[PDB]
Amino acid sequence: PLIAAASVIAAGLAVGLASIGPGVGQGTAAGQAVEGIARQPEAEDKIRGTLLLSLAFMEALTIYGLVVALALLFANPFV
Amino acid sequence: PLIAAASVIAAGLAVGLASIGPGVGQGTAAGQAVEGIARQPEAEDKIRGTLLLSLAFMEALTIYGLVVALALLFANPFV
Amino acid sequence: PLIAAASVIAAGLAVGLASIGPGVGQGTAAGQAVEGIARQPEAEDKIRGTLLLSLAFMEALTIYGLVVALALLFANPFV
Amino acid sequence: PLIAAASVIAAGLAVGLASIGPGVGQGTAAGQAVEGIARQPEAEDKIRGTLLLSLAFMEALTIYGLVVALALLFANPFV
Amino acid sequence: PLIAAASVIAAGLAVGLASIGPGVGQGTAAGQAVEGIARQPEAEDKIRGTLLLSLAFMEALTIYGLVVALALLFANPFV
Amino acid sequence: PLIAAASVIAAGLAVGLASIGPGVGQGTAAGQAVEGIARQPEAEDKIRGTLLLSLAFMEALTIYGLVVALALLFANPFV
Amino acid sequence: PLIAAASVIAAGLAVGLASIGPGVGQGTAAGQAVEGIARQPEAEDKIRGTLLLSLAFMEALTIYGLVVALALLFANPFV
Amino acid sequence: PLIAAASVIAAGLAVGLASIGPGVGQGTAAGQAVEGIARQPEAEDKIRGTLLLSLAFMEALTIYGLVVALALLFANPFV
Amino acid sequence: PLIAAASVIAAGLAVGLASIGPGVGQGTAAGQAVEGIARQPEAEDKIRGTLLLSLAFMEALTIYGLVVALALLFANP
Amino acid sequence: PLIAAASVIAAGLAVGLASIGPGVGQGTAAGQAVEGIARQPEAEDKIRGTLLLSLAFMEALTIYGLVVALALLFANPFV
Amino acid sequence: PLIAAASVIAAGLAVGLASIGPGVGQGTAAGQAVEGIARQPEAEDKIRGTLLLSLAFMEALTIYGLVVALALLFANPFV
Amino acid sequence: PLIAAASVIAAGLAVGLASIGPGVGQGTAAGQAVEGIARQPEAEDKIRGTLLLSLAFMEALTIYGLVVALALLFANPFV
Amino acid sequence: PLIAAASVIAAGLAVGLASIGPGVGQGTAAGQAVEGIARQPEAEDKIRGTLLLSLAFMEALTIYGLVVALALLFANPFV
Amino acid sequence: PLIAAASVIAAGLAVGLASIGPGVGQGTAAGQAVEGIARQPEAEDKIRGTLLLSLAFMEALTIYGLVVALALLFANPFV
Ligand code: NA
Ligand code: NA
Ligand code: NA
Ligand code: NA
Ligand code: NA
Ligand code: NA
Ligand code: NA
Ligand code: NA
Ligand code: NA
Ligand code: NA
Ligand code: NA
Ligand code: NA
Ligand code: NA
Ligand code: NA
Ligand SMILES: [Y+3]
Ligand SMILES: [Y+3]
Ligand SMILES: [Y+3]
Ligand SMILES: [Y+3]
Ligand SMILES: [Y+3]
Ligand SMILES: [Y+3]
Ligand SMILES: [Y+3]
Ligand SMILES: [Y+3]
Ligand SMILES: [Y+3]
Ligand SMILES: [Y+3]
Repeated sequence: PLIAAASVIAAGLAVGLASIGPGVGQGTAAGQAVEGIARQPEAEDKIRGTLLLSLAFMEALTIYGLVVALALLFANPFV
Repeated sequence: PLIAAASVIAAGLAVGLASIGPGVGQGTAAGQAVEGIARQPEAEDKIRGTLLLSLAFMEALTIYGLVVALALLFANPFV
Repeated sequence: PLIAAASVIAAGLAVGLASIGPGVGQGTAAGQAVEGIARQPEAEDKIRGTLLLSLAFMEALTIYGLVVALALLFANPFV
Repeated sequence: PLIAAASVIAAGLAVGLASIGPGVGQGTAAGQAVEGIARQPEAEDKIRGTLLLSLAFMEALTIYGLVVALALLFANPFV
Repeated sequence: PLIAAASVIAAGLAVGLASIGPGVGQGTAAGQAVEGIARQPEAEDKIRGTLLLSLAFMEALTIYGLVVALALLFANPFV
Repeated sequence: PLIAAASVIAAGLAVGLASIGPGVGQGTAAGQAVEGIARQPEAEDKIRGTLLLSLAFMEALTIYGLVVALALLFANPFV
Repeated sequence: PLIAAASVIAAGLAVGLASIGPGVGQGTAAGQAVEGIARQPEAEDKIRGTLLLSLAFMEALTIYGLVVALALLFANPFV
Repeated sequence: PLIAAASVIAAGLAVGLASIGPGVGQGTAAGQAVEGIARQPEAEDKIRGTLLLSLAFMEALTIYGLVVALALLFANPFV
Repeated sequence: PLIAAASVIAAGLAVGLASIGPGVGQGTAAGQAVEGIARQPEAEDKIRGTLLLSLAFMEALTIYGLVVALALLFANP
Repeated sequence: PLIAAASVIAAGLAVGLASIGPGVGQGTAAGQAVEGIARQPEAEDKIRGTLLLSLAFMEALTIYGLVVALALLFANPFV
Repeated sequence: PLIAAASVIAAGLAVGLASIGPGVGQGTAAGQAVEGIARQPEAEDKIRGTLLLSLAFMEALTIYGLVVALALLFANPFV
Repeated sequence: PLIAAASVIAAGLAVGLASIGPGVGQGTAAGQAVEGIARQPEAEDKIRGTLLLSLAFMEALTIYGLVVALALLFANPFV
Repeated sequence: PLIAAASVIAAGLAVGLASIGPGVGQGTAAGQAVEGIARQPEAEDKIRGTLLLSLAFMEALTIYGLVVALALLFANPFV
Repeated sequence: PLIAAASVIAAGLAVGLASIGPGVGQGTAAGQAVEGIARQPEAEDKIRGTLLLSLAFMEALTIYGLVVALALLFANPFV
């Protein structure tokens, strides 16, 4: 009844809000990672390795909001 | 009844909010990726490769909000 | 009844919010792509190619909010 | 009844919100496109071509909010 | 009844919100267009031409919110 | 009854919101137009001409919110 | 009854919101107009003339919110 | 009854909001007016004259919100 | 009844919001007024005079929100 | 009854909001006042005198919100 | 009854909001106070004295929100 | 009943809000960590070690919002 | 009854909001404190002493929101 | 009943909001701590020690929101 309607919105906002910060975060990090590559091309293969560890780290932040959204939609215990 | 109306809005806000951050994020990253190419054209083929890995990474952030929006509209378990 | 009124607003906000971030994102990227062209005109044909891949990438972000908005208005399963 | 009142507001906010980001986006891009022309007048005919592809790209973002607003007002399936 | 009161507010917010972004956008673009003219007066007649194409482009963004506002007030199909 | 109270607030917010962006926009543009005049006084009569075309352009943005506000207060079709 | 209470708040927010943007706008413009005078005192009588045309332009933005506020309080047609 | 309670809040927000923008605006302008005086003390008597015309201009913005607030509290026509 | 409860909140938000902008405004102006004094100490007595006219000007902005707040609390109505 | 509950919240928000702006304001002013002292230690006793007049000026802004909060809590005329 | 529930939230927001601005304010001031010490270590004992007077000044801003919060919780006259 | 619907939303917002700040935080830190590596490649193995301790530190911030979200969904004491 | 539910949320927002500003504040201060140490390592033991006095000062700001939150949860007089 | 539903949301927002500021704060501090290490690798072991004291200090800010969230969920006195 109500719970079915409630968990369904919490599934929308969980993934809706989660992408706000990291969406911005990965942006500055990647862009600033590129500018450095442009400045020092010889450091490229060395540079991405950090940007990669970095991008994955922030990508996990929106994953938690994605997982809880699905645990709300599919694996919901309360309905 | 109510759930049908609730999941339908959560489908709107999920994809509505998801695009906010990465929309900004990809912007700074790409633009800053271009400026570097302008500075060092010889590094172009080397530069995009990072911008590409970067753009895809952030593009996945709005995908989660797109997928949940569809799982709300079409594949909805609660209706 | 209610669902018809609910899905109709979720169609408005889906496309309303989707344009916020990428609208800003494409702005900085394009403008910064132009400044570099002004600095290095000889790199133009090389520059746009990245800005193009970039602009399309962000243009897809508002497409998801456009598609869900239409799937809400026209192809709505819940009404 | 309600749907007629609901779709009518969703038509207002769809075009209301859509203009926020790109309104800002085109601003920075164009202004930054001009500054470069001032710096390098000889690159003008070369510069606008990118700014044009850019401005149209962002102009499409508010079009989606305009189209859905009209599809809400005029060709509204739900009323 | 309700629809008459609903479409009347959607007419207020449509033109209310539409001016936010482009109001800021045209500002930076024009101001930055002027600074460049001050720097290079000889480029003036060449500069405005881009600022003009630019200003009109963003002016169209608030037009969509103006048109829908009027289509809500005067040409309203739902009342 | 209600419509009279509804159109009356939409008249308040239409002109209330419209001034936000352009109020900021004209500010940066004018101020940046002055700084350039200070830098190059000889370009003054050449400079204002662009600032004038610019200021009017943004002044029209708040006019649309002013006109709709009046069309709501005085020329209201719905009351 | 209600309309009297509604138009009375719309009179408060009309003048409340109108001052936000231009309040900021005139600030940057004037301050930046002064800095230029400090840099080039000899350009003073030439500088203010633009700042004056500019300040008045933005002062008109809050006038529209002031006029509608009064047309709501005193000259109200709906009460 | 209601109107007495409504006009009383509109009196609070009218003067509450009015001070937001100009409060910020006068700040940047004055501070930037001072820095210029520090840079060029000999221009002081010449500088304040612009800052004075400027400060008064923005001070009028909060006056409109003050006047309407009082016209709501004391000279209220609707009560 | 209601009006007594309504005017009482409008008294809270009037002084609550009024301090937002000028609180920021005086901050930049004063701080920027100080930096200039540090740069040119000899201009001090000349500098404050403008900062003073400036600070008072912005201080009046929160006064209007203070006065209306009191006219709501005491002199109500 | 209601008034007792209403004046009690207005006492919370009066002091809650009052500290926002000046809290930021004193911050920039003080910090910028110290950087100058670091740059010119010999000007210290001369510098603080302005920072002191400045800090007190902004401290009075939160005092008005503190006084009204207390006049709401203790000296309340309406209960 | 209601007042007990009302004063209890006003106690939460009073101390909740009070820390926003000064929390930011002390941050810039202190950080900028240390950068100057790094630049001129010999001025340290002279520098902190201003930062101390400054930090206390802003610390008093959150005290007013703390005191009113307690006067709401413990010394509450209205319950 | 209600608690089941309440804890379900608190599970959505807990993980929704938690990612906002650190999402931005890790972004600036990582990106700034990369730029330094580009500047000094020889410091890379030395640099990441700090960025790693840093990234984990901020990653724990969204973990608390993830854990409470799950403790709300799965091991919920109140239902 | 209600008070128990009211004081329980005020306990959540008190500690929820309190961390916003100082969380940002300590960030800039510490980071700026580190950059100075990097610039002048010899000043380290001298530098932290100010950063320590500074960090504690801001840490007290979130303590007030923590204490009131607990005084709401545990030592609550109103239930 | 209601308290069980109320304390459950206050548990969500307490950790939801707590991470906003420090999430940003640790970001700037850490990133700025690494840039300095890149500039002066020899200062590394000296640098982290401050960044560590700093990171922990801000990490405690989200701990208070985590603890109260748990004291709301598990150790709740009011249920
Ligand atoms: Na850089
Ligand atoms: Na760059
Ligand atoms: Na640049
Ligand atoms: Na530039
Ligand atoms: Na420039
Ligand atoms: Na400039
Ligand atoms: Na300047
Ligand atoms: Na300056
Ligand atoms: Na400066
Ligand atoms: Na400075
Ligand atoms: Na500096
Ligand atoms: Na840098
Ligand atoms: Na610096
Ligand atoms: Na730096
Ligand atoms: Y190289
Ligand atoms: Y070249
Ligand atoms: Y040239
Ligand atoms: Y000169
Ligand atoms: Y001179
Ligand atoms: Y000197
Ligand atoms: Y000296
Ligand atoms: Y009692
Ligand atoms: Y090196
Ligand atoms: Y009891």
